[PDB]
Amino acid sequence: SLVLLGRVPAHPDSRCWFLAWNPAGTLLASCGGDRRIRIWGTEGDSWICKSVLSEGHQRTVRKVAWSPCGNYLASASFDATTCIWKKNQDFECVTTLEGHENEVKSVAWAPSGNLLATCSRDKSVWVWEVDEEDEYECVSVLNSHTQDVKHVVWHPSQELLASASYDDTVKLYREEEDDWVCCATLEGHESTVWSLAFDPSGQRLASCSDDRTVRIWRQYLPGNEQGVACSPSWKCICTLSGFHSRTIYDIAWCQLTGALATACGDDAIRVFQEDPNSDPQQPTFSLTAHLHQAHSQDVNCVAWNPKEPGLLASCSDDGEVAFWKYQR
Repeated sequence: SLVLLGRVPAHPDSRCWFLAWNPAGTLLASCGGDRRIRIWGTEGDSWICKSVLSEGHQRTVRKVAWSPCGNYLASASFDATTCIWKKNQDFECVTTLEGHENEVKSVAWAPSGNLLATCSRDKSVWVWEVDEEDEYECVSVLNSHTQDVKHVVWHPSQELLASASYDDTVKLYREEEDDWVCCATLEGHESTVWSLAFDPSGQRLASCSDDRTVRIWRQYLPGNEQGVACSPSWKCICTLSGFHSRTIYDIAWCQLTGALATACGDDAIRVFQEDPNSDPQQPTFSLTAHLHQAHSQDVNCVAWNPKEPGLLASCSDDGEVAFWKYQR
């Protein structure tokens, strides 16, 4: 049960590509094909536009991400740059990250606040360090993906980075002896991996794909009771198959409640819950919501509020954002 709380025309006559809540869950950033980033907050009984972020980008803003402190927003653009915006009382464009050869598809901040990752059609993930002066420098280029990189996201607490690619793989990266290495390549999807989400425990990662499945990957540390061989290892422990009629464009795993939402090319939002009597080594999930025509076109993003459990935001190719209350 997913109840509609409100709709806003966030990016009129263009795609709304992505949404991101600030850590406080008080503001929602949206971005899309009109080159603008909009910040949404409640005023009275409605979500309204508090700020419009323009004149940072000359092309589509594909994704946005907030710093763990909530003071900064990053925007990944088809103009091959990522802009950093600082919140002041309004947002100002403070920095432009240049270096990618082609369209930037995603951006994400590490939980330390000291690093961010961007990824690109140029088939790479770049790791950037921010210093005390608010200056940004590329500290590592991660080039092992062989195709267009679609998404980056960091672990909820650790300096562990995940990426998803048109090459059908998910990769994990960490810092080892003063340099960033790919510590896992997760194979199993049969087509493009569009998005990723870590679970509340941080021990698992969900991926979604053009192959119309969600895969659940679990981290196994050396000496695990399950006997997963290590040289941590990641293994697929669940595939949610046969539940999506079209490409799955986005996945969101609620850090508060563990509810797993998906955004699909059939215009529907679905929510799944892990079965609390299932074996955690071979878990099962139940479909708990299936909202047909959630939007009038493809759903590109779902994002759970990090402070209000069950509050879900979604957006669509039709330019709209919707707010929902999930009744479990």
